Amino acid sequence: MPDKQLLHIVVGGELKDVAGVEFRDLSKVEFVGAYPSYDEAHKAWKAKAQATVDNAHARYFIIHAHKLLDPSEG
Amino acid sequence: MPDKQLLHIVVGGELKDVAGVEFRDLSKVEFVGAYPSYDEAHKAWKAKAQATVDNAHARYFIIHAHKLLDPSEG
Repeated sequence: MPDKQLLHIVVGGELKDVAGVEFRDLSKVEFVGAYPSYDEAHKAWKAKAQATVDNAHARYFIIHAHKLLDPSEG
Repeated sequence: MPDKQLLHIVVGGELKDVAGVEFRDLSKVEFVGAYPSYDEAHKAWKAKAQATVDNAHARYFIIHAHKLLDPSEG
């Protein structure tokens, strides 16, 4: 009994540059989480970007969790 | 200095299968974090996997954050 829930999980945090994806601190990489659809995670990207005004350099985006980087087989 | 610090972040959580990437739950996807080198993040995968041998299908892998899924620029 399989059921396709696997989606593009949402990650972000504060950067060194304003537009650049160069993370200032990796403990300050705020992982937004993972929603029950990619459509829901897609909305979460801008839902965070709009929300976070107090945040200076925080550029929240998405990430591809379709395949994980295993050095075991991969 | 906008130096290329960006590396592969570390994430993990339970699956519904032994080898299958069907995340059992997405709020159970423990984001291990992100380590100050790729070699550290590569080590974090096994540092977790050997710490979590008690775990049924909780496998702690890596993801390449070199490009985030931006609906903004492309």
